[PDB]
Amino acid sequence: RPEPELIRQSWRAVSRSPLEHGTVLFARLFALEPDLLPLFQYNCRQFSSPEDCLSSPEFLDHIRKVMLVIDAAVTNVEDLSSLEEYLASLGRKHRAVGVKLSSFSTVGESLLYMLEKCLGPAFTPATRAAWSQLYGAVVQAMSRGWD
Amino acid sequence: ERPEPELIRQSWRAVSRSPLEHGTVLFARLFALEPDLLPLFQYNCRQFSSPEDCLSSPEFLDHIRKVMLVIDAAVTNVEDLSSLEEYLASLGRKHRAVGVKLSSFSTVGESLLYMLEKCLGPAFTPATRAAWSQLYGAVVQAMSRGWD
Ligand code: HEM
Ligand code: HEM
Repeated sequence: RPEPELIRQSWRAVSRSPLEHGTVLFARLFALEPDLLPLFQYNCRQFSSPEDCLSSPEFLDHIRKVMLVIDAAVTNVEDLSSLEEYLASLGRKHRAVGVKLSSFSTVGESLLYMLEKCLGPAFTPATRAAWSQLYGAVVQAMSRGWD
Repeated sequence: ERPEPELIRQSWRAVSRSPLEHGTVLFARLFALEPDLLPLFQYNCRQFSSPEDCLSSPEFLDHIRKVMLVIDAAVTNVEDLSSLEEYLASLGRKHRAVGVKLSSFSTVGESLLYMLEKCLGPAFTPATRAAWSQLYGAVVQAMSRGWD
């Protein structure tokens, strides 16, 4: 299990303003994997129109949802196995809308970048490792959707 | 037995056009039946006066988003709801821990049907009503396991 106290304490820095911190995660995501941008712009096209996609209700609602799923991983940090079936269903939904499984690895890198910006020196190697472990467990359960 | 998938998918698309409004409908009905559930969302909205101010609290609104995500998962796995059984039992355990009485989940069922009836109107046909009753029936059965 990822160290529960390290996870809970560090998550409090970002969890209460999910769009402020979530937009940081997604800005990093696009800087590391620019090719993801057309996938969101096309999703925006389906919802309404692609203009101002990164300010759109569907794009910001998606950030809120990513932050909510990360919060569930935090509240279930002691036994992440219980989320496995929920996450497998979410992973299968992503594959069905055309998201690459490899893009989830960039989300992990972006999650660590967002946390470090907020925590600075409090983001110790132990805390970074805990988050690496927690996110690893999340992406592993979501990857079941690729079965 | 198994909730008719197309009736579930079709009706859920309509309700997820406005999740915050429709989720608020579900909780408004639930609070009219069991007003004592509202304080469970007041941990950062500590007021006995005008407690409706707390329906605009982030914890209440994020919880609506959480409820919609769970239903979204039940809709995605509508062809095999047993696939969510261990997750739902753990989710049941979490609700028992915050102090939700097991009987309050029968009231959630009534509130869900009320919410679906309000937003769907004539589209909430006897067949669509039966599919949602079967879907909630399966969800609440797995959730009840969290009480042991
Ligand atoms: C890897 C980068 C990702 C991309 C390109 C992506 C894309 C999408 C798309 C296109 C949708 C459907 C429409 C929408 O909700 O705006 C979606 C839904 C969703 N995503 Fe993502 N997503 C990604 C990562 C994630 C991650 C990491 C999480 C959670 C940890 C997440 C959670 C969700 C949720 C909860 C939904 C709603 C699914 C549903 O409608 O049932 N997404 N995502
Ligand atoms: C009487 C009805 C209910 C009450 C009073 C209630 C109350 C709560 C409270 C107090 C929490 C903990 C704080 C929070 O995460 O927001 C919570 C969490 C949660 N609730 Fe509910 N809830 C109810 C119904 C439901 C239903 C019907 C669903 C799903 C269909 C649901 C899904 C969730 C989820 C996903 C969590 C997060 C649990 C976790 O962190 O793993 N709730 N609920």
